[PDB]
Amino acid sequence: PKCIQCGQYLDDPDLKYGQHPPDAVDEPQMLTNEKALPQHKLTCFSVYCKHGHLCPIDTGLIEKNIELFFSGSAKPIYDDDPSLEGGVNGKNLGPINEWWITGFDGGEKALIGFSTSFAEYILMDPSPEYAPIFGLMQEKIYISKIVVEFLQSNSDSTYEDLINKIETTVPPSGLNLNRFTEDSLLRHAQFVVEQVESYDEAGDSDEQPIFLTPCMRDLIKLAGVTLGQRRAQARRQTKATTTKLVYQIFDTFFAEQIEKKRRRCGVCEVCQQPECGKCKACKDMVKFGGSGRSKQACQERRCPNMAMKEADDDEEVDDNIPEMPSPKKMQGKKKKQNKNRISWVGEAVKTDKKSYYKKVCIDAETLEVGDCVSVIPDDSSKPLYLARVTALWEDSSNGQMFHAHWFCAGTDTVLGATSDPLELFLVDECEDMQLSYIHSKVKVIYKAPSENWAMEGGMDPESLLEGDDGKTYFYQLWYDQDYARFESPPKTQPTEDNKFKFCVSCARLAEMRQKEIPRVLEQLEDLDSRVLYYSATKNGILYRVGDGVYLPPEAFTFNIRKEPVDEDLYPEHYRKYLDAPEPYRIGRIKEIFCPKKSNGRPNETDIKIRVNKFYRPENTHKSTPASYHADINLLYWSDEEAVVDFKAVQGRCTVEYGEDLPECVQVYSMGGPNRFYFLEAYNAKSKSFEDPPNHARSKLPKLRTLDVFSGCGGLSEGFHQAGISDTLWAIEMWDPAAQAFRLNNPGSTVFTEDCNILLKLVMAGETTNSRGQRLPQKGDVEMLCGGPPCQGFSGMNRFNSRTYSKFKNSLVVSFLSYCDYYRPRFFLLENVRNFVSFKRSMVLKLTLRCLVRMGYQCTFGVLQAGQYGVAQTRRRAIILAAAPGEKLPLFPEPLHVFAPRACQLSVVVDDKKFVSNITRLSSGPFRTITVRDTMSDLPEVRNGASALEISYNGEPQSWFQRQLRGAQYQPILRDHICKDMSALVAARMRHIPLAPGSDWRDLPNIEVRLSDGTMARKLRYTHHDRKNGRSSSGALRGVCSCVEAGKACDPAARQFNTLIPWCLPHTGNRHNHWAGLYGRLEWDGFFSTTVTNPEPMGKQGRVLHPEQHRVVSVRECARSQGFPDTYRLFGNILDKHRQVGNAVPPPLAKAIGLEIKLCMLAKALTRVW
Ligand SMILES: Nc1ncnc2c1ncn2[C@@H]1O[C@H](CSCC[C@H](N)C(=O)O)[C@@H](O)[C@H]1O
Ligand SMILES: [Zn+2]
Ligand SMILES: [Zn+2]
Ligand SMILES: [Zn+2]
Ligand SMILES: [Zn+2]
Ligand SMILES: [Zn+2]
Repeated sequence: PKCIQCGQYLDDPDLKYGQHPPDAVDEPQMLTNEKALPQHKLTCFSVYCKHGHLCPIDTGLIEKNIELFFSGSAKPIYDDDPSLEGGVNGKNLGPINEWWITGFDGGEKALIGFSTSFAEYILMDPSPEYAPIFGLMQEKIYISKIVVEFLQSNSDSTYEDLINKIETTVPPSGLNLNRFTEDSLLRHAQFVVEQVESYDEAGDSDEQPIFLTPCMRDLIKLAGVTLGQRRAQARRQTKATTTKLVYQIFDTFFAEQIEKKRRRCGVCEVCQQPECGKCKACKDMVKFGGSGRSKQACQERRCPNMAMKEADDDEEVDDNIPEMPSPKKMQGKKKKQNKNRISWVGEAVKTDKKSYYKKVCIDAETLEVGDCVSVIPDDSSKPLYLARVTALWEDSSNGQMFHAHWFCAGTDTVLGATSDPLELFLVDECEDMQLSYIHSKVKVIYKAPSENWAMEGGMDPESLLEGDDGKTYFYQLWYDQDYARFESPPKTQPTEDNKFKFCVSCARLAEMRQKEIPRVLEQLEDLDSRVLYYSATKNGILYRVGDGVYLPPEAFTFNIRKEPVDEDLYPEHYRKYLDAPEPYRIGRIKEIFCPKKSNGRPNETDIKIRVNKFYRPENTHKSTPASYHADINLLYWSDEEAVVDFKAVQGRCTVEYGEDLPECVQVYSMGGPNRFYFLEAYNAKSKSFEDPPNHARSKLPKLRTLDVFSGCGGLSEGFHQAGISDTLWAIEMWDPAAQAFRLNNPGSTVFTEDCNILLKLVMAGETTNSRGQRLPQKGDVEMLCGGPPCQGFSGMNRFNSRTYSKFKNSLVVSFLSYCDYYRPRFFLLENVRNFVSFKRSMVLKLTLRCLVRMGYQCTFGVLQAGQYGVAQTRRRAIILAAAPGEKLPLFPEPLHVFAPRACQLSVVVDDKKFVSNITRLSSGPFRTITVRDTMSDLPEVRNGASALEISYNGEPQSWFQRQLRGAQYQPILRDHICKDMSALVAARMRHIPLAPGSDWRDLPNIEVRLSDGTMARKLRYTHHDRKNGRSSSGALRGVCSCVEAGKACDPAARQFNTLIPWCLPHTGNRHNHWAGLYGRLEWDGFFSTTVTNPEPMGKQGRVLHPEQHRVVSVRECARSQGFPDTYRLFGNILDKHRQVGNAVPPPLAKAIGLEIKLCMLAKALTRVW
C-alpha cells in the first residue's frame, strides 16, 4: 500500500501531511517580493507530493519527473530573519525543477535552494512538521562531505577505518545528535556513494576513481548501493631512497618492459548516456574527429559496475590450478652432430668397463675437463643446452664419452624474463653423453663475489664493471627448481683419484639417494623367525633402541534436530541452511627387527618396529578436556605395544621420565625441539593412573639487527626469543608503534622517521640525525629484517606504466636498498601471502632478481601462523636471503597440527608450482592451539572496558597461558580493554547466542530499548523473495523491491536502527548470507585473521567474544598473536589494536629465527675441504 506519486507507504511507519494557515499559491509574488529569474528566501518550509505527504527531495523523485510541490512563507532575498514575522505565506509552490546546495553556514548546516518555473528560493528554517525530514537530508549531506574529504586523504583506507572516521566526527549543532554511528552511514549509503561517484565524474583522469577505495567497495556491497547515476548538486566546480645498483635494476626493467575480461553492464544510466565529446578520449575518436589510436571509451561513460568487477578480479588469485604437477627435469633426445674428426690428446690418465679416462680431446677445437660445451636438443620449445665437461673417457662398448653437468638458463628459473639472458645457474642434473653430440666449445665465466663484497654496497656499478663484459655466459649461484633456492656453489673438492672424473652433481645425488633409503645399521640378536637390531637410519637420522619416535595417527590405535524454530521471532535463521588431523603418535622403540625369508636370511627390505605406546591426555578415557590444563609437552607411559613399519616413522623425539631429569621440566622443555616427558603410566582397562614401571626409566654472539618497519616489535621479539639477535636499531614512522618498541627494547635506537630519510643521510656521510641519534654504518648491521606494507603494489593484475611507477618507488625497493648498502649476513622480508602473487608474480620475481644481482643467496616460502602455536589462520610470504659465505636457512617445520585448507603453502609462478622444504603436510607433534588455550583465563570485562591495569583474578589454566603470563609473582593484566561499541551494536551482541556457529542470522526480530534511549523497532518484511520463498508461517522474506525480477531498489523500504541490520537481508543472497558477520569466536576454534580493528560487520572475521557480550579485547588479540602478557603496547586503544594486528607473531618469528641459528652454528663449527 504505497502512494501513486511518492514511493512512501500509505500505512506506516511515520507518515506526515501538510498544514497551512491557509493562504495563497505561487504567482502571488506581489506583496513584498515585487519591487534572469527572481530570487527570494523561504522559511518554515515543507515539501510534499500531489497527495500531501511530506517527502524528501533527495531520493530521486524529481528526476523521475514526479512533481514535488512545497509551501512556506516567502521573504525578500536580503532578509536574514527566519522568524515568519515577516513573510508572505505561500502554498502549492512548484513543481520543483532543480535543487542545489548554495553552501554551508557556520556551521555547518547546508543551505539549499529551490527553483520553480517562476522564481528561485533560498531556504531558511523548515516548518516543525518538515523538521525531521530536513534533518535527515542535513545528515546525508554532511556525512557525504566527510566521506569524500576522507577518501581524498587516503586511497587505501578499509571499512573499519571509514567507520572510525564517521564515529569520531562531531555532528554539527544543527543536528541534535551527539555522535554518528555505523548505522548512520548505512542509513545514507545510497546518497553518500552517489556524491562519492560525482566527485570523480567531475574530475576525469587515469587514476583510480575515489569510489574504488576498499571501504567504499565494501559499503557498496554491504549496503545495497546502486551505482552509476546522476550528478547535479554542485553549481559548477613516499619516494624510494635507492643505491645505484637497486635503482638500475628497476629502471632497466621499466625501459625494457613498459607497454601493455568483462564489459560494461549496459543497464546503468552511465552506460545509457551518449558519448560526450569534450574529453580527451572522445577527442581522439575517428568519428569527429581524432586519430582513433587510444581506442579509449568516452570519459563520461566508464561503467562503475564493470569497474567493481575488475577490482574484484584484481584481488583474486587466478588461479590455484589443482595440478600443476611437479617440475620435470629440464630430458628428451639430443641432436647427433656431424663433426669431422674426434681425437684423444695425450693418453689415458686412468684405466679401469675397461674405461680409459682421457684429459684432452680434439674436434678442430680442444676440450679439457672443466671446459663448457653446448648441446642441441632435437627441440620442442627447447633452447641451446649448456654443460660443463666433468669427465672424458672411452668405453670399450659405448663410443667416446663425456659426462655433462647441466647449466640452467636464468629464464627457466623462477626469475623468468627478469633474468640476465646470459646468466646461468648450476643444477642437480647430469648425464652420460657421447662426444658426437657436442655442438661447440663455450666460455662460461664464474662470477665469484669479490673479497670485500660486504663493502661494495652503494657503489657505482660502473666502477666495478671492469673489465670487458658481459659478452658470454656467466654463473654465480646454484639453483633448486623444486624449492626455488638460489645458493652458493658447493665447495666440495675432488680426491687426487677423482680429479679428472669428479662431478659435484653425481656426488650430491648419491648422498641424496642414500639418505632416502631406510637402512638397518647394527645387528643385536638372532632369533628363529626374525633378526633383532640395535640401530637403523632413515632420512639422515639415527634411530636406536629406546629412542622416541613419531608415527602417523593411523600407525596404531589405543585401547580407548531441534524443535521447530519460531520463524517470526528468528526470521533470518533459515539462511543457516575438514579438520586438523591428530598430532603424531609417540612411541618408544622396544625392538628393531626384520622377518627372515624362506632361506633363513633376514629380509632388510622391510624393517619393523615394536613400540611402546604413549598416551596423550586426549587419548585417555578423559578424552579432549584433559588437554585443557595439561602441558602440550606431556605424555603418559603405557604397557600397550604395537608393531609398525620403519617406513612409517616421521622422526625422532626425546621422551623422558620427568623425575629422572637433571633439571626443571620448564628448562627441559625449553631446551630443544621434540622433547616430551611423562610422570605417570596409564592403565586403559582400569581407566586409572599410577607410577610408571621402572623399566620405563633409564654460545654464539647475537647478530646486530636492524628492523625496518619495526612496528611494536613482534618480529624482533621472536628473534630475541630465538637467541640469534639484538635489535640495536629500529625504523618506524608511526609514533605509537615506535614508542612501544622502545619500551620493550631499552638498549635499542629507534628512529621515528620515514625509512627513506635515514638511508639518504647515511649515504650522504652523516653519522647522526637532526635529533642526534647515532646512525648505523657499514659493518654495524649484521642482519636486516622488515615487513613493509603492501598498499602500494598489492594487485594481482599485470604491471602497467602507471602502477609500476608506484612500485618503482615502493618500500620494497627502499628495503632492498638497505640490504644492498649494508650487506648484512642475513635478510628477511615478511609480507602478506599474496606478495608472492602480486602483479602476476612480478613483485616477487623482481625482488628475487634484485637479490641475485646483489650476489645474495635467496629463497621464498609461505608459512601458516597456526602451525607454530597460535589460534589464528594467517599465511605470510617470507623471503629469506643469506650473504655469500653463509648458509641459506630452511623454512621451519610445522610444530602444531592444523586444518589443511588453511595450510595451502604452495606457490604458482608462470605456471611453475613452487614448494618449500617443509615435509610436514598439516601434520605435526603438538596439538592445535585453540581460542580456549588463548584467553579462557582472562577475567570478564564489558563493552567499552577502559581499565588499563587490572588483576588476573585467577591462575593460568592452559600451557599457552602459563607460558605467556611468565613467572612473575603477582603480575598485572595490562590492556584487557575493548572498544565501546554503539548502543545498537551492543544490543545486537547481547542477543547473539553462545552456541558455536552463532552469528547475525540468529538475531531475534524484537523491539528493545537501546542504551541511547532510542527504540529499535522490528524489521518489517515488505516483499516476496522467490529465491528464498516465504517462511513456514507464510511470512515474506524480502526486504527490498530489488528482490523481484529486474526491479530497482525501492527507497522508503529502507529501514534503520533495527536489531537485525536491514542491509544484511538486503544483500545476503549475493554474499553467502553474510555468514560469519556478528559471529562469535569458538572456544575450539581460532581467529579468522590478524585483527587490527574489530568490527562485527567488518572484514576481519568473527570478533565477538565466545561468551561475553563484547568485541575481543586488545590483550585477547595480543594473546592470539602469541605476545607475552608482559609485552608493552602504547597509545590509545585503536593504536594498540593496530600495533598488535600488524605484528608478526613471536612464535612464528622464533621458529624462523631458530633455522637461522643453525646456519650461524654451521658457519662457526663446520669448515670445508
Ligand atoms: N615509510 C615508512 N618508513 C618507516 N616505517 C613505515 C613506513 N611506512 C609504514 N611504516 C611502518 O611499518 C610498519 C609495518 S607493520 C610493522 C611490522 C610488525 N610490527 C612486526 O612485528 O614485524 C607499520 O607500523 C608502519 O607504521
Ligand atoms: Zn505521496
Ligand atoms: Zn553500466
Ligand atoms: Zn567523451
Ligand atoms: Zn654427474
Ligand atoms: Zn534493494
